[PDB]
This record gives sequence, structure tokens and C-alpha cells, in this order.
Amino acid sequence: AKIIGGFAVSHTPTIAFAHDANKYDDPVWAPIFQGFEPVKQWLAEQKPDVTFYVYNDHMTSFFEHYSHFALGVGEEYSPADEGGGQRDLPPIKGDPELAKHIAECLVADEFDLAYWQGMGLDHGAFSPLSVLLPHEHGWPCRIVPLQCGVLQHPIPKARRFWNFGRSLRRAIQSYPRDIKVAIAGTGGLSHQVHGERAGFNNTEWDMEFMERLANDPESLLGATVTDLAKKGGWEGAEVVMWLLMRGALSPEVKTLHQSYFLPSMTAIATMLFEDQGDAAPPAESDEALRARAKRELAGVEEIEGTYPFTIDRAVKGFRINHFLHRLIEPDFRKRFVEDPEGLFAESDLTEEEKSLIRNRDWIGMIHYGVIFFMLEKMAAVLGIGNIDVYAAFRGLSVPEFQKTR
Amino acid sequence: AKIIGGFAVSHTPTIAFAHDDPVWAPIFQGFEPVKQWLAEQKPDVTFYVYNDHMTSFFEHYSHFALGVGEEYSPADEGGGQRDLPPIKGDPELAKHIAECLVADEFDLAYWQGMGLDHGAFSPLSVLLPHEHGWPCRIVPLQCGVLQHPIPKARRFWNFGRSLRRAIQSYPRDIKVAIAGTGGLSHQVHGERAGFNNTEWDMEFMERLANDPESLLGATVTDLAKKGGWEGAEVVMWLLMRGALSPEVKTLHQSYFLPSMTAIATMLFEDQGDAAPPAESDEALRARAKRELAGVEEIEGTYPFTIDRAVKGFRINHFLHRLIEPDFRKRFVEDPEGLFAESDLTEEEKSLIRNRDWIGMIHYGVIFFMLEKMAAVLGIGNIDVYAAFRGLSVPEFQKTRNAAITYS
Ligand SMILES: O=C(O)c1cc(O)c(O)c(O)c1
Ligand SMILES: [Fe+3]
Ligand SMILES: [Fe+3]
Repeated sequence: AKIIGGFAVSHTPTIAFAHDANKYDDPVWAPIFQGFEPVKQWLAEQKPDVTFYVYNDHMTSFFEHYSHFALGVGEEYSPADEGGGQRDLPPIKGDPELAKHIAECLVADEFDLAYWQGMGLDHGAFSPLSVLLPHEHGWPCRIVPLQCGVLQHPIPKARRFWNFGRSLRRAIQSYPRDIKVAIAGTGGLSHQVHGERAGFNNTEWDMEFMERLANDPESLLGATVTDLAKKGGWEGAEVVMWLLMRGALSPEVKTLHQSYFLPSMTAIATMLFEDQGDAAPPAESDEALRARAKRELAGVEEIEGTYPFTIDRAVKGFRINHFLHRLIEPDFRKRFVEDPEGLFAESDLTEEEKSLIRNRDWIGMIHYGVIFFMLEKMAAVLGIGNIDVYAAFRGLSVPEFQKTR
Repeated sequence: AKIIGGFAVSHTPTIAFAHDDPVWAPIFQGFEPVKQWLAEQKPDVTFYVYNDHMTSFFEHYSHFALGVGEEYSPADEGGGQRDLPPIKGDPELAKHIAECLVADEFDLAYWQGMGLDHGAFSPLSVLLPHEHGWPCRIVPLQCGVLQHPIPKARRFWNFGRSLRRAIQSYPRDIKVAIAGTGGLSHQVHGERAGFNNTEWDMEFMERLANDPESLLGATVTDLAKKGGWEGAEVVMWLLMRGALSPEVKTLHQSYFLPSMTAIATMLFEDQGDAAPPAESDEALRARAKRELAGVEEIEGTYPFTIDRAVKGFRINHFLHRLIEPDFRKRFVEDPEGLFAESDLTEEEKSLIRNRDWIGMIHYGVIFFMLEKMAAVLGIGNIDVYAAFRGLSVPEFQKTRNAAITYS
């Protein structure tokens, strides 16, 4: 319920790479690292429970299917493979509950989202994180990653990133739980990493954009992709994610820190923002917001024989829904039947999940949090005609249940 | 550029799974009184609104996933690759619709090369002659109706409201049909599994056609209670109705409830426009192009727009698999055997084989696929940059404040 502040930081893989090579001591990289030191410190003192983390994936985990606002709702995240292997970093915990709360308020505010789990985080996330948080086995905090689809145009408008940040603030604030949340906007600043114009930077624009972001962010909201990429480089236009983190903060903020270094392709920059509360008590109340947020599933509880597939359910059921979803592959539905206890043994399903499938436990799996269309897959794959399932749901068997027409 | 009108139709899987009989015979040709209209009007494209049933959209799942690619094969739903011919898509129209939508502040998703499940194909091989190919091209709007929160009914409606005039402003004078696939009242889960309700179905069908704005307050509860949980997907129907005239003509209307799902059907015929729209079709086209207007004035810069992604897809998809240690190992060891197995045209092979960095960018490869390719080959980003600038690596490193290297 408590937004403590927000920070902005580049997510260049060079950060990740200078870190892993331990060039902390090296003449080029050394002062760039003390650039992060105030944010690193501020994070270790404030000790937020969760960092709501805004980044973009770089056609690693997001390519053939590519969304604008992709809220990670899973309980855990590992480093992606970007063609060199995963980096040596412990997985970092998610926060499905808060993700669920945010998901709800954001849809109430007519933002069309996407939800995702299981998939790695590429340099977009773990590059500056590996440097801002100690991780020699556990990350100090949890994350709710929002990956943004900023590479494939048309992408959302600048004003739309800002307005997302705005609703985002009040969702986070209205979360009825006593936690500290930090907000990160990552990417930028100036840089262009493709075509004959590769190499482009613009320190003048970088410094203008940051002071405006800090002290007059509504002034940026009219900026087109063309504006932002003419001043900032094509890939520099990803700084709209900075606009979103800024939109999640108090109108006025205390800029505790700013740093800037431009050794190579990327203007490596860092801002820390201290949140300053709400001046006036806001136009919708915390409780009215919580109301309007689950207004769509208000009363849904009193419809029994009904297990709505919401995010908590989806997370609870993620392992088994994913295993049963893998039936659409040929060599998986084929050993689903030729070697179940071999497919089971190499799985990461709990024993309870194996036996639920084993028993052909139809309403058991629905109860557990298995979505039916995964069963619809299982029944067809095991040859079991679909309305054997609908019968076992209600208690009846095929012939007695059949009676309705 | 002109919408001929929409058809609502259940995308029940048993319409197809078995079918391709005295009980189905009445619905079966309760289907052709919209089939007629598909054959005599012959729309150039059909904007098809359905939902994937956790086949193609699952681990990463979105609310309005616009299909932007050129061909769509049937999705293997576990019951194997259903024998149907690859239907064509419409990237040019898909691109244009995205721009109007994003300008009207609808957050989208884009996708390519993934199968359509029964939600599309099952009722398609039933409304459309699919002999050797399909009469029209398709723009598939895959909706995300299974995992709450999901967009409001209001939101579904307004999408269709934007969708309509996004299609009206498409500068090509072609004709577009609008499929509002889905429904009706059923429930295929829980022990409510078998719930139906037709004193609702009928009132829903009647109000959808003549007073649709009275459906813009139905919560999921109000919906799932009146129609079953999975029945609540009919907000998709509202989206489709969104894209048509405020006043319409019920050319047809089927119904008959066999097993689980109320198999309905509602042929609409678009009338004119109520009054001339508030924004002009030129003014819309301008506003949809405003974000990137003048981007061609930026030199050495190749925006990765939807057309570029479609153009670059095979080679971008192929380069993407470098993230798998098995693929990327063959890539290094026996590249030609990978090439031969691939579906890469002969120039796409050569671009990659020649390490032609600048060519790949010109062609449509997005940089971050090259960034991987560099790493796979144990060379770095700098080399790629230098190659773009047509400079040696030390001469390019000179243009930077410091000289670092990385992967
Ligand atoms: O070469 C770089 O500095 C660079 C590479 C990236 O892939 C990237 O996202 C970035 O922000 C910077
Ligand atoms: Fe990025
Ligand atoms: Fe459906």
C-alpha cells in the first residue's frame, strides 16, 4: 500500500557484462559503478518488499507473440538464455497477489493487459538488477515485472504510458497490505543500436529529458515516436517506460540522485526519486477503488460448481496446466500414453498433481485449479470422449447424465 | 474500406471434430443462411473475432491479440494437425487497424505463425468453401476471455466501435466481413457443467441486434450466471456488433441446442452510417500515422513496424532459436544441415552465411536477433555496430568515448 519512491536506470547488457567480468576496479567502468551507489544504498536501507519492475524484453522471451503491457504474475523468475547461456544468478521471487490486485484495478481502468509466467528475464531486467541488489543467493526483494512492447510499432502513445503509471500508483496504493513498494523504469537513455545511424547519442537531449521527467513530466506527454527517436535514437525512444514509472509517483518528487555516463553506445543514466505522498486525498478512495476493482466478480462466489480461472488459480495451477498443455506436441502426447511414469518422473509436477492426472480425476483437477480446455486436451488425447468428463463432473455417468434433451 | 456486415456463430469444437444425421440437419443449414451471404457478397477479408482455448495462447496470454501474418495453419489441439488448407491473412489491413486502435488508446498484442484452433477453424469449414483454399483473407482478433481479470463488456464494445471506423478508413476500397464468433449459453466445467439458459439466450440475441447498448453493464457475474461461465465469452459478440451500424437488418437467425452448447447464429447486414462520423476518414488516417509521421527523415534508421516484422519473420524466427543451446550448437557445427531443414529462402540463407550485418537490417531482421547471432559466434556487439557504419572496429571504437567490448 506504500510506494516509497522510484528509480530509473539504463538496462544495457554492458552493465551486466562489466559486472560479471568484475571490472568494478577497471578505470573506465569504476566511476560508472559509483553512479549506481546511491540507488543501491537507498534500496538496501528502505528495504522495499517488492519492486514493480518496468523493462522491455529484447526479442528473447517475447517475439512470435508480442504484447504492449505484459504483467508477470508467476511466483518465480530465472535469467533468460540470450544465446550465450543463462547468467549465474538465483531466480527472483514474484508476487502473484500484488500482480493480481494490480491486474484488477488496471482492467477496471480500461487498460488491456497480458499475463505471463514461466518465462525468463533477459538483460532488460537482470542487467541493472544484478548491480542494484545483492544476490549472492537471495534477492532482497520480490518483483512484479511489467514487460513493455516497445520494439514493434505501432506501440502505445507516450501519454498512454504516463496514464498507465497513474492508474498503477493507485492500484499499488490501494493494495490492502502493509508493504513498501519501489518502482523501476529501466532502459534508455539516448542510443541507437541499428542501421548506419548506429552510434547516435545526444547528451543535450538526455539531460533535458531527465530534468523534465523529474520536475515537469506532463510536458513530455505530447512526444511522438518520431520526436523521441530523432532526439534520442530509435531504441532511445524506449524511455517511455521511464514516463510510466514516473506516472506511478507523486506529482512532485525529491530527486535524490542523478548520474550520467556515455562510454560506448549507450548513455548510461540513473535517477533516484523519493516519493512525497499524496497532498490532497485522491478523487477515488482506497476502499472505493478496491470495490470497483472486483466489481466484475462481485457475487461470483455464490455460484457453486464454478471455479473461475483468475490469476491466483492460474498461478496455483501453472505447473499442471503447462504439463497438460504440452499435449499439443506430438512426442509428448505419445509418451503421455507410452510412458506416463517416465513423463511423470522427468516432470516438476508435485506427486499430488501426478495422481490427479493418473486417476483421470476430472472435477478433482477442476477443483485443484486445472483449466478445462487442458482437460479437453487430455480426454481427446487419452481417447476419452469429452462428455465422459462432463458426466464425471456432475457425479453421474455417461448414460444417466446424457438425459437432458 | 466498406464493411458488408457481421455474422455471429458458435465455435463449439464438435461442430467440426466429428462432423467432417436427423438431429444436426436443422442447424447444419441453419448455418447456410449466412453461408449464402458469404458466397454472394464475397468479402475480400473477414475480420474474425474468436478466442483461443488455451492451445496457442497460454504461458503468455493477452486480451486483444491481433494476427498480423500472411498464412494461418490449423492449430494441433492434441487431436493432431487437422487437414485443412492454410488460409491467407491480411498484414496490410492488420497493420492499418493496429494504428487506429493504438491511436484510440487500445493496448494490443501482435502475433504470427501460430495455429488457429477450433475457435476459428471449426466453424469456418462450415461457413466457407474450403476446397483448395478459402474465399477470403482473414484478420484474426484472438481475444483473451478465459483468465480474469479480462476487459469489460463496455471495453469489448468500444473496441468494435473503434474497429469499425478503423476498417472504414482503410484507403483500399475492398469489402470486409466481421465475424463475432463465440457462445452461446453453456458451461463446460465444475458441476454446473451442463448449465444452459435460453430465456436469456433469446433475450440476448434480440437485444444484441436491436438494443445492444443495454448490454453494456453486464458484469462477468450477471453474464456467467445467466449463461454459464464459458457462456460469458459472448462479449466477443458485442465487439462484433460494435463494428456495425447502430441500426441493422437481421437477415437470418438460427438456433437449436443439442448437447452442451447453445449453437446460435445471427446474420447482420450493415446499413449506412447514422450521421457522418465526427472525424473524417482522412483525418483518421492522419491521426493513425501521426506517431511515426516523418520518421523517413531519420537516416540510417529502419523502424520495426508490422510490415517489417511480417517481411522479416522467417529469418527473424529462425535467428530467434539461437536462444536454444541445441539449435545454436548445430548452427555453429553443421550450419548447412540446419539451412536445408529450415524454411529460409536462398537469400535469407546467404545473409546469415555471409555474416551480412547491414544487409540483415535492411532486409527486416531486427537488431536483437543479430545481437544473439554475434554472441553465438563468439564475436560481439561492437563488430556489428562497426559493420553497420562500414568502419573497421578500431576506427569505430574511435567514435566512442571509451573502448569496451561485450556480448
Ligand atoms: O550495446 C549497447 O550498449 C546496448 C545493447 C542493447 O541490446 C540494449 O538494449 C541497450 O540498451 C544497449
Ligand atoms: Fe531495451
Ligand atoms: Fe470459447
